[PDB]
Amino acid sequence: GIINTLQKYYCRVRGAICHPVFCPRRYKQIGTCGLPGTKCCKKP
Repeated sequence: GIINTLQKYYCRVRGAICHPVFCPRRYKQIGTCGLPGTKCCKKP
């Protein structure tokens, strides 16, 4: 099968591991990716 142990540098593997373009605030950090300013966030 396909695992999914999102950590940060690659937290999540889909359309976008981290917010596209950038990352807002208050979201809910779930793992920051190399991208400077792009982390695993999900709008409220």
